[PDB]
This record gives sequence, structure tokens and C-alpha cells, in this order.
Amino acid sequence: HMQDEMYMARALKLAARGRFTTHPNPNVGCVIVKDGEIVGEGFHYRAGEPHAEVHALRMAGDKAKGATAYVTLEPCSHHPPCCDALIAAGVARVVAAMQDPNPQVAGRGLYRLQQAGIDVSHGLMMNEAEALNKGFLKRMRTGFPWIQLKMGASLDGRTAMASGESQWITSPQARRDVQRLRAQSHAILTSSATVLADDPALTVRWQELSADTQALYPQENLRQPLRIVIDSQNRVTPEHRIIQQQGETLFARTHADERAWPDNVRTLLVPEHNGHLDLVLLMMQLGKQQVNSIWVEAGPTLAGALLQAGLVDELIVYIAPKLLGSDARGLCALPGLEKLSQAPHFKFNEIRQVGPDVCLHLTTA
Amino acid sequence: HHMQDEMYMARALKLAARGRFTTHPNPNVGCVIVKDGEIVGEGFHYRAGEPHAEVHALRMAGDKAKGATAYVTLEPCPPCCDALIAAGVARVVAAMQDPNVAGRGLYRLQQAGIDVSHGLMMNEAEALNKGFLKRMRTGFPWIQLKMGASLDGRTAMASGESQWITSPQARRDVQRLRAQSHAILTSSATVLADDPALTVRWQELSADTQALYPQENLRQPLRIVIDSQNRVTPEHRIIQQQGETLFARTHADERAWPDNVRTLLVPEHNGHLDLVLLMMQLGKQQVNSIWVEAGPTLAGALLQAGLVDELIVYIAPKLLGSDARGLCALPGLEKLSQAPHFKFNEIRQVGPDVCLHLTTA
Ligand SMILES: [Zn+2]
Ligand SMILES: [Zn+2]
Repeated sequence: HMQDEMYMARALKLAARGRFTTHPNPNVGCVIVKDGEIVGEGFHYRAGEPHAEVHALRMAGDKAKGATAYVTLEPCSHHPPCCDALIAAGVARVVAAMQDPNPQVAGRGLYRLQQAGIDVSHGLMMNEAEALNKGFLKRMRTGFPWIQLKMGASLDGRTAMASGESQWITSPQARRDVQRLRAQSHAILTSSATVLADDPALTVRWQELSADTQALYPQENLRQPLRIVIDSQNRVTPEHRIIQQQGETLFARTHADERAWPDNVRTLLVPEHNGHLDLVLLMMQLGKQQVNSIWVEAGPTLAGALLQAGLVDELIVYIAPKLLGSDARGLCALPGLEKLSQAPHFKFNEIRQVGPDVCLHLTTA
Repeated sequence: HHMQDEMYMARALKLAARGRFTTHPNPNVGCVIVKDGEIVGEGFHYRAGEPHAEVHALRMAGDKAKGATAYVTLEPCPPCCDALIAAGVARVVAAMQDPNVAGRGLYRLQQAGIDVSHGLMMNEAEALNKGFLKRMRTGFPWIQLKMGASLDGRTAMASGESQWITSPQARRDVQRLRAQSHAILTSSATVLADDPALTVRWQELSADTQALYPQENLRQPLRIVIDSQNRVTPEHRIIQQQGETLFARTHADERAWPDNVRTLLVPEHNGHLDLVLLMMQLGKQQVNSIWVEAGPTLAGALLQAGLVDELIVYIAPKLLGSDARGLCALPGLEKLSQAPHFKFNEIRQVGPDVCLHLTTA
């Protein structure tokens, strides 16, 4: 009972090793124990690469017979199926943190293992495994990606001065944490308002990671998250930097653009609500394209639109210990809000220190 | 006895904090006397004009004070130094020297054959009387600027609707911070707009604070109203409360006011009250610390004058929008370099809100 926890906690630690590259697949860790000794260890790293169980079963070999397998997720039961691979090695019992997120296939893998005479149990540290792939978990259950809205402002909630200077409000430590969160995200999303105003690259710069992250993230394996730009009126030109970078760029247009763009640029057509791109339908279409999580680098207009649509799953707010004044740019634009009742309400979940700044994690309450 | 000295000292600092609601304008001082590894004397200063902590603790000790060790959170001073020798003491441990007479008391004890040492938990003693220490060294009170706003730094909607942005827990926390402050300062703009009382309501304290603050001992902090143009009338609530009210005027008001109201005349710089000179005059009147309930204009003026020592910011998990009123008006600020700079010291949870403590360094 206590032995299961210790071995399992290794699997979740292993599963987190590939959180930068597993998309659109989840993070899964597998540990195989024979006679109280770890003979098999493996984690999923890349889509189309071997799964964690196959990685760990290869390490075990013959020593996998009658052994105990600890997996952070219920093994695949559809093709080769990881469940059958476990049986082909002679494993006697399997411990899974949680069932499959998909209701269509939830419990199938455990059942097939049990039918062939294997002790099966699920539930151990389920919440910790659920937190590992929050985007993937949400997509399978709802069809919507997990949305993280990033906000960086001074003490008085200001994102830029009246002159427009927004450089170095947050500490260099804060930007760098942003890069770590960018690298774990399946996609990075912005609006044409931000693209036209700042001309950003909005990419993950490997040289800007921490030494801890750099050790578990080889540079030649750098996966640039797909960049999504909301452009209802096709205002972004093919000369902006965001499409001149390495990696993919998805443009959410309401009508097709007639210009010639770089090959890394693609176009997604979203129906229009009122006179603006329908954010709700865009998230649904992105879910159909197997997008797990979205990191949103948005200005005040896009932030308010997502919040008023009820699409934001998590607020990540960086606050610097500086005061900018009342004519400095605000945080989010909420057109229509005139009474205190209509103000958006959230809940403080995690408060952590990032250098001289603080980072507040919030969920939509 | 290095660790043994710490345990007794932390008891003295614990005792000294017991009178932080009533000691003004005197500092908070705690005294513990140990004889043969047993605490025979314990005392803290509670009220101005009451006995000092050494007298408090020496009285309980009695004959048991002889050859004993006294732990005091501040250098001993009728002089407390002479009182200490008159009861007989072999060793004295002080957290810190006097901010001013600094070293005279230890020397006065040392000349009479007493082992004296200072330095134990100096930082902890400094945090006990930040206002009193600063006033003695500089002549200026310690200023705490309170800010309560939404996530986007908004204190009220465009219409002015400000009701219940912060939680009821935050209001109660504010009452505790008000009760420890020597004075509460505001501007005439806030008085004319909200007609506040700006008092400490004992029924709005927490049960922990209420336990250490008997109701009949309630000390109302001095209320300071900045009224450059004497716009506040004698019908506003701020002068209808129990306790004193000090008006920082640029010219004397010709009306008749209640006896609890007094007036301080502050010189004018250009066409504005010199806030710096007002702080100097308030320090000259032995005001240790000031709790500032200010609007955007007054908050910006204090910050641009470099008078704010500590930011206490309450943030609620709500967003008010870009047409909601801001926190501080900083006219002239155009480059990030001239923006006020602070450092997060303490972040704590107050119900659904958070409270961020910041210092000007
Ligand atoms: Zn598998
Ligand atoms: Zn004394």
C-alpha cells in the first residue's frame, strides 16, 4: 500500500519529463518492479514514438514476467495496444492512476488486462495525474482546449505607459517563467491587435530557459508551439515577424486572404458572430484539430473577449512591484461593463514568487 | 547560552507586541527577567503614562531580581537604568540601542558593574516600532499607504460604484492595521465624497485581535485631514467621532469647531501644501506611524514626494475594466525609471482576497 505510492510517484516524475514534446499525446510514465527492484522505467516523449510502457518493457526484458507495472494512465487498448504488450511480457499486476479521458474507451484497457488474469487497480494519486495533462483531459471530455490567459502588469494593473513603452515592466525572471510555460503549451495564441502593435515573434527561445529545464530539454528537440493569430479582418501582412519564424502559424480568418504567404502559414475559417470572429467556435474547431492547451499572449481587447465569452480556464498574472499611474494602459478591456455586478469573478489558487515579481494563478469562479 | 538567550528574547518581543494598540506615542517594549533558568519577571509597556516594561517586570520579580538576567527589547532608559540597579541585576541583554542617548543607558549600567550586551534579534525589534524608530532617527513618521483594488488595479467603477470590491475579511484586516497605527490620514477629497468616520470599530476586529484589545481600552488613532482649501464642514462625520481630529490647513478656518478638532498650519510650496513639511511637523508632534486612506490624487502626491514607507495592497479576484477609476495619479511620470519602485515583503491571504506588503527599497 505504501510501496505503491513510492513507485508510482516515480512514474509521474517520469511522465513530466516529456511535457515539452508529447503534444498532442499526453504525458505518461511507466515503472516496472520485480522483487522490490525497479527493472523497467519509461516515459512517453513524442507523438509517433514508442509509448512509456513499451519503453519500460524494453528495459525489463525477461525480468518483466510476473512483475508489477505502475502507469500514470490506463494503457491503450486499441491499435499495437500497450495492454497486449504488457500481457506479452507476462506482467502480473498493473497500477494505473486514472482511466482514459475518453468516455468511449474509459475502462477498456483495464478490463482486457483483467480478463487475461491480471490484478488491475486504478485511482492511485488520480488528481496528480489529472494535473499532468489538464489540456488533454479537458479536450477528450469537452472538445475544448485548456486556455491559459497570461497577464503582466505593474502594481496598479498597468501593461504599458501612455507613451506605449511596455518593455521591462516585469522582471527578466518573469519572462523566463513565461518561456517555460510557453514550451509546455501545445499552442500559443494572440490577436491581430497584438501583432500589429508589437510585431512579436511569440516563440520559445531555448537559450532563455532555466538550467533545470535545459537539462531535461535537449536543444535539437525544440518543438515550437503552433502560433494562432486571430485576424477577423486580415489586417496582418505577410511581412510581420510572427510568420517569419521557424515553426507553424495558424491564422484564424473570417474570409480567406488573397495574398501569398510563407508555406509555414495556414488559414482556418471561423464563422462570424456579430461582426467579429466567433471565439467559441474557433476553440471547438481547434479541439477537433487535437489542440490540448493554449497559451494566450493577448492585449486588453483579446483578454476581455475571451473572459466575457467564458473561455478562459486559468489566469496567470505577473505583478511587478512598480506603480505606473492612471493614464497607463489597462489590463483587460470589458466593453459594456458599467455596474459592479457584471465584473468577472475568479479565485486565487496559487501565489508564488518569481524574482522580484509575484505570480497569481486564478481560475474562473 | 546563545540559543537560551534567543528563547527568552523571543518571549520579550512576544510580550512587547501586546501593547501595540495602546502604547503610542511610546514604543512597544518587552522585558523578561530570568533567575536560575526560571522566568521570574515579565512585563510590557501598554499605555503612555503607565509604568515602563522594566518596572512592570521588576515588580513581579521582587527579591528574585537579584543577580538575574534581564532581557529588554529596547535599551533601558524615572530612569529604567537606575531602577534596574536599585533592584540588583548582574546581566542585561538588549535587542537594540536607542535610535537617538544611544549607548548612555548601557554605559550607565556598565559603570555600576553590570554585564551588558546588545544585538540579539535586532531585526525583530526593528519591526516592532517601525514608526517610533524612524521618527527618532529622522524626525519623520512611518507612512503606510493602503490600497484596495481589483485585479486590474481599479478601486471603483466609472459611475463611482465601489461597494464590496474587497472581502469583509479585508475590511476587518484593515481595522486591525488601523488599530496599530498612531494616526489615520486622509484628504478633504475623500471626506467630501464618502463622508467617512475613519475610526477603529472594535466590533469589526477579529476574535484574536479582540482578545488582546479590551473594548474599554479602545484608543482611537488621531485623525488627520488634509484640507488645503478648508472645504470640509463641521457637519461631516470625521469630526463627529470620539477622539481627536487634526486638520492640516494652509490657512486657519474661521468657523467654530468641536473641542476634539485642532488645526495644524503647514507652509505652502508653490501653490500646494508642502507634504514633506507636514510630515516633519507631525513627527515634531511625536506621531510615530500614519495609516493613509487616500484617493488617487493624495496617493500620487505622497509617492511622488517620496513619503510612502510601506505599501499595503488588498487585491480581490475581480476585474473591473479600463473605464474603472485607477489607484494613483502620477503627473510627470513618463519613463519607467521614474516610476515608484518597491519590493514584495509579505503576501498573505485574507479571505478570497490577498494582501501584499511592500517596502520602498
Ligand atoms: Zn501505450
Ligand atoms: Zn524605561
